[PDB]
Amino acid sequence: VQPTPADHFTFGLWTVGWTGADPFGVATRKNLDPVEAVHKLAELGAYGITFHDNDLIPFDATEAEREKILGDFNQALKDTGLKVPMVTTNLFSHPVFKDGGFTSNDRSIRRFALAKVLHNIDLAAEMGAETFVMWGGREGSEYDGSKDLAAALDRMREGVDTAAGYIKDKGYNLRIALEPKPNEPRGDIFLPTVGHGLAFIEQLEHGDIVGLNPETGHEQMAGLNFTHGIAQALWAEKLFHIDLNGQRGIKYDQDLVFGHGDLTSAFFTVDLLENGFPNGGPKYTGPRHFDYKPSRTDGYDGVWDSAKANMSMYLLLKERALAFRADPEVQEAMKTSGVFELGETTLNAGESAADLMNDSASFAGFDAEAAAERNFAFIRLNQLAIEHLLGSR
Amino acid sequence: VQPTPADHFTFGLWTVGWTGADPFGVATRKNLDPVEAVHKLAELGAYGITFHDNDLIPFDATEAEREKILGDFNQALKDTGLKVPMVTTNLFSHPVFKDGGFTSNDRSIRRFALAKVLHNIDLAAEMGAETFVMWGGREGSEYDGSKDLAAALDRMREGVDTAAGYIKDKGYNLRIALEPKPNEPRGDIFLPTVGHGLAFIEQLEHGDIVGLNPETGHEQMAGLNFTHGIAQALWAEKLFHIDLNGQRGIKYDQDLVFGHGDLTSAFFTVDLLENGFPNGGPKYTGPRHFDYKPSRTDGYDGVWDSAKANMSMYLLLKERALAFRADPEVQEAMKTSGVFELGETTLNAGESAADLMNDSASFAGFDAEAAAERNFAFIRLNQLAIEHLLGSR
Amino acid sequence: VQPTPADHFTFGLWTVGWTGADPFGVATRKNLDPVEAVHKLAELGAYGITFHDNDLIPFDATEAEREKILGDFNQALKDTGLKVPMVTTNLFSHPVFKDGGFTSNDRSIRRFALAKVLHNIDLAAEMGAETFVMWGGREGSEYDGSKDLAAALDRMREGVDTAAGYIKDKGYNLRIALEPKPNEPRGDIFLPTVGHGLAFIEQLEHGDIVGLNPETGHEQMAGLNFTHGIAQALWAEKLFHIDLNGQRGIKYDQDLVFGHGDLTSAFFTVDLLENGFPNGGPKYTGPRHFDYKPSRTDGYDGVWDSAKANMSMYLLLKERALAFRADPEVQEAMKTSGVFELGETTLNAGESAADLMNDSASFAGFDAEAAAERNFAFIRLNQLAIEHLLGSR
Amino acid sequence: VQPTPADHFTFGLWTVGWTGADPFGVATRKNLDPVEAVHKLAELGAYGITFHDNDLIPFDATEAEREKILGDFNQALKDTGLKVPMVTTNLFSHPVFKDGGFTSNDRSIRRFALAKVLHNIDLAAEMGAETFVMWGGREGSEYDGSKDLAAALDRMREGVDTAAGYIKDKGYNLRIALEPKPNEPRGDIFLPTVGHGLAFIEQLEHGDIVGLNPETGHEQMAGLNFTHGIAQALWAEKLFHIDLNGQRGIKYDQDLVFGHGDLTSAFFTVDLLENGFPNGGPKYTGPRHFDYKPSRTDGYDGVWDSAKANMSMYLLLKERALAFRADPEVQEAMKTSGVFELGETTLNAGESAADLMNDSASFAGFDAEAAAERNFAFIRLNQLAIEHLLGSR
Ligand SMILES: [Al+3]
Ligand SMILES: [Al+3]
Ligand SMILES: [Al+3]
Ligand SMILES: [Al+3]
Repeated sequence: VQPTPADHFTFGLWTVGWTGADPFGVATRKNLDPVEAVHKLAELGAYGITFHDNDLIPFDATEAEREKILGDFNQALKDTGLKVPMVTTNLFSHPVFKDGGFTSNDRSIRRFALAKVLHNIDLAAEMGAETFVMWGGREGSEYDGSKDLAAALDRMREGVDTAAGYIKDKGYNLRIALEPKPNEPRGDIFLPTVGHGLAFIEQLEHGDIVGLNPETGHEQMAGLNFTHGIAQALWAEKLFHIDLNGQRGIKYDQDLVFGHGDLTSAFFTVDLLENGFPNGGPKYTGPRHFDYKPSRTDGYDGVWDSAKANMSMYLLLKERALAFRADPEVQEAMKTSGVFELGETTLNAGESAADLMNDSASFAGFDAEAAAERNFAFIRLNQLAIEHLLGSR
Repeated sequence: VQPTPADHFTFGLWTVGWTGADPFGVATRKNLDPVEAVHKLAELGAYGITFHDNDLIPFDATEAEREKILGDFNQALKDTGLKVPMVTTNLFSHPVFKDGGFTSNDRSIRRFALAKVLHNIDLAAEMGAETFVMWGGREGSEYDGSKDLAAALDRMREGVDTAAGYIKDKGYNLRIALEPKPNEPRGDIFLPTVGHGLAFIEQLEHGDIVGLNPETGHEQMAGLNFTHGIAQALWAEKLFHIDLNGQRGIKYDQDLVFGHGDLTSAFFTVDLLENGFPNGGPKYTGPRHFDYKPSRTDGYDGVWDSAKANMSMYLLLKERALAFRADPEVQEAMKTSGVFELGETTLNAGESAADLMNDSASFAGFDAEAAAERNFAFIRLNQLAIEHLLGSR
Repeated sequence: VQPTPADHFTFGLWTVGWTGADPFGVATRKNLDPVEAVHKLAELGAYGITFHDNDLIPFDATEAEREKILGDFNQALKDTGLKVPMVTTNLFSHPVFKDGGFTSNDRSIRRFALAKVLHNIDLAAEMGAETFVMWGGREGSEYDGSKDLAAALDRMREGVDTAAGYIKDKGYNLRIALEPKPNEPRGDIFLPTVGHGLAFIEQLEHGDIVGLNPETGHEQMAGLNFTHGIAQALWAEKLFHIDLNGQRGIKYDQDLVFGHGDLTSAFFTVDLLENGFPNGGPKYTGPRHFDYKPSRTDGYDGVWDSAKANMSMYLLLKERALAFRADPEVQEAMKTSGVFELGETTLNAGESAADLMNDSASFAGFDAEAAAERNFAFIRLNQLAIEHLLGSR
Repeated sequence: VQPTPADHFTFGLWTVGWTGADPFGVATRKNLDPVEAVHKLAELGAYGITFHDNDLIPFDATEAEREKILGDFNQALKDTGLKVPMVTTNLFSHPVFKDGGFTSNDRSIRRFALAKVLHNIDLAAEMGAETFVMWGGREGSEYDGSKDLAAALDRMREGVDTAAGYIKDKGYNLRIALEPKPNEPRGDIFLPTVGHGLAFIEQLEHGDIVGLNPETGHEQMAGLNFTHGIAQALWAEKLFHIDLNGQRGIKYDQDLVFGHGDLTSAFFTVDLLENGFPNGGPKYTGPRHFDYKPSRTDGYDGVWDSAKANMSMYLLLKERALAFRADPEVQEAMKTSGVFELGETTLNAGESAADLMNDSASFAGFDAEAAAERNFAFIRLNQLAIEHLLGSR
């Protein structure tokens, strides 16, 4: 398994560029130059690279420096052919965003954050990004009395709808993807899980161009099923982008390589992205974006090892996932457990609530005790998946 | 603090009626007769009682027995004046619901579950319930390959929309409230948090009459902020009912008395239900339903102690919450932290995205470093709330 | 992968006999005859069977019944060749044990629990068991003021020391294994994790014959690394028994098949059991016991499938973990990362504290920034391990 | 509530000196001069101050600088009267400690870490500290194959025993306190909880002078009951120090003010520290040390407010916990629940195992169903405690 650009593997500049400062220590690696990052990613088989405005252009850079940076960055894209499919804004590192960007209690920080986003959409358009991600990492609180909870959501809506109207107004070919996170850096973040994010989009004026950017480790921090969560987003037509990594449990965000966290969950994630639904339905066709960090204990050889590892993990899982579904023993196990039977409507074509109510066979003369003897054989069906995962079938 | 019917304290028949069988042992108390339950609740100052169809009428009861039970149950309501504000269906105890009601892989169980719900709506209407709760406790899986995740949500939609159309069709004055739960009894339940529940309602044909029934302990099982979660439901106009109890951490569901779990969170929950939002907005006007279980170590004196305790806890918190907001030191602390400033729109009346972009004062000439020096004083504001909670101010 | 009695797979009678009742619903399966379990387990490759006194002999059994039941069970054992390596006592099911056995607040109850345990030591002795397990499931509290925590540990000690002294006195070849568990059925359980279990053993008069019985799921219920916990028990030579199962996060105890929870963790537990420590150390040589529950969704084919799945899972992980450590590339990766270097003593032979502080090479002239450049290459070692787990190497 | 030096409130220099940098953003506050901290802490009622060698003396400090800094700090101490009860070492910040100090895989690094600790014992000795804390923050792994777990505990033991022997050898009046932590900065940390800390002490050659330094938040990070964990440390006479702060669940370490996390748990920790065990037992008599961080949202008034809030929180809980145990109703409730009864030995004076099994009253003729009727009334005791906490009694 060697990745190729058709695999659609994209990586953020901040992933491989992560130098190692954590909350208990300083950087263990030297800064990575962005041009070197592009050359190196391209050589590993990456299709694209993504970034945050301040990942490339310093917060204080002059207009001269911005243009110098962009010129060399664009030259490296040209030299390699790496695309830039998603752009995002840093609304969390500088001290001004300590209470948030869009939901900052201070009004002058809310306008500064939103103006920073609007300018960044212009850069997104210019780079040819299809997706603009919004991760509201400082939107939230440590204490419950800190915020007017209704005002926080009106202010979040205002920012997202202003940005959305702006795209529509300039006719940029871009969609906004919100990225939910339960906590860290705030004690509680607004729109904590896939569900809150999706619910919030339905209250928006320009909801039609706003979708989601779920991250594996983020839903796992609330102990949620990531395949269940992305299935709902997909079902709603709202899975616009995805961030893949590993998390081992509810604890700080680890950002491990995809597959180095909950492996069985990683397998079924890949089955849903690659294979879709057993009875048919929607499919995710976007880039497979790795949002992780190379462990601070490792040197630059480990940084490129880790980038490679993300792509290998995905291709090994993909392989096992295609052999699993293709397996006739598996298809028959699925049929026994009622996987395809769930696809049939409960009601008959034209049957009404009254009809079903008044159908003695479905209720009054129904044998509940006979119906309960059914062996769904979910254990055996799970054993078949693990055996394909273990490369034993 | 003595509760009165105007307090709107409702209790489920299964709460006080919980006999003590848990996963590791049998019942430690004798069955509680439902007529005795009504008489006793009414005497404690409860306004209403709620139940599950099989809490009152056995699954196997004949038509004769159903009518006998209802006649005595209605007589006790009459004798005491307790209302019945919410009715729900048991779609989880009998062995036929082992894979779920509405999302059961077996089609004949899906029709049986839905017919059971339709008949129960008819009883809800007859009792004068305003709300019909749907807790899909067996909808989900232990293993990821068990279900077609898109089919599971189409089947969930079908059941809820059939039930919704049925109410609309008979002109019952009822709303459906969905009750999200992350896990237990299933390893993963569909619509795990407030957010998934709200997102799901926007995909429904008859969404207009479907809202939520959040439970304190349920959101706390995913480590979520219950006040944040109910704030979003309220903001969306979807908080139709609420279940109050205590949970101490991510572990099995405890169902403790309200206030016996996360006390500081209980305080702010009460502040939101009683006081609403600091800048004004929506308010929750429904019943304050206690969904808990009296600890199995205690006898029937403890059962009535626990019921009383729920109402006392709420009234003590209420008191502290009204004194907290009324306090001029607190109102000034709030003003300093920007609680009211969050209420102001980011944009000026008529300002456009372009206008804000091109306003040098909000971006190009903005002093980010000056703006970052603001002491939001969130610590001090939190210390004032705890001091009111501790009854020291 | 075909298990043979040489593998030492032991099963509890309660595992495959679990009937399917949980907190939200009734049993989905009929009771399992003990004779049948013995015969079925012997035909799958099991080595032995374990039980709780009440799994076999009802609480209320008359003497005649006890003899009968035991006659039936010993016959089965004689007929099949199964061993009985561990025997345990139920101090959790009867309503009298609602506050614990040993740490019950009621003294008369404490005395009955210990009496119930002493009698069970005789039985364990008679069955030829090597290990006697103590799972204090009801020892704990829901509320912090319910117990005097110093007196609960004194009471616990009294119980365990009385049982240990009695073993020594009777000259039985039995060791006690304490089984830690953090919560469920109680809100908080005493001796919640392997460390708390080991700490307590050191305060016991007869701690020489007292050790641990860690269970996979229990440790994962507190979010701890099961492999690290059994390494500490092994290290102190206190790993007397082990309970293998699966758990998919911090939630209710799932009791899934071994390997059906966290797969990589399972993989590394099998490497520790089979391969021991990279530098040498104690090795675990007891039964590999599965304490799980066949999902309640599955009927009786599922029950024997799930029993089988345990042993298959173990044998597949073992194949992989043996291949993993035998690989030259893996051994090279381990050397590079300093796995072997960890085994060298920090100090030199007869080097003292004063000798080392004084040594300029070690401190005063130690080049900290050049030392910090070492690429530990832990990511690459982890990728190598996963690739062996997926059977791609 | 005004703290006085008699209260023994100690603060780390790093607590109020925390600058606000975290994993997603830069410092929000300027560095705090050590002299100022000392003077500010003395004016608020602090009793003492603690530090890490590098909080005070930079890593690269020349000798002249070290003398200067120490001259400045001892002057402050002399001027204010503050004590220095605990001194600790930073084995986590420099990039050389990326794999740990004591359990680093690199031997040269292990030797530097121990050398760095030995030198710091001299300094601790010179400052007049009673306790020397060891927080092994980088001891652990992200991945399961990174370490030989038996060799990591040998390496740890070597380090701690070398330090302990050296103390004994120099005749210093210092005790070592090990500080357990489950995760962060590493994915898994060695000796993760109070039980694991206590277990390890028992395998040490000089364990007589080695004890624990439990922190509130750390134990809550694994979801454990902090009050139960310090009761076990107390019970074994191993509670040498304590770190008080707040944590709002299983997530990143928050370091909130003491009482700003789980309030009821805090309440019961203060009852244990102040009131001791209901039946008598050891009492904790050391410093009440706050290891927290002023939220990064707050400016310097917030910093002194947060320092103040710690001591106010402690004094309010103490007032309440003293009132709680003095209440006649509460004492009556405790008797009823068997709190005092737990303290009576299970066996009778000179009663043996054989004596008890033989006793018909205790076993053979014990009426288990009548015993089971006892109403323990734990809910009512809990309601009583909360009412004292809320100041309504
Ligand atoms: Al991301
Ligand atoms: Al409920
Ligand atoms: Al077990
Ligand atoms: Al500390």
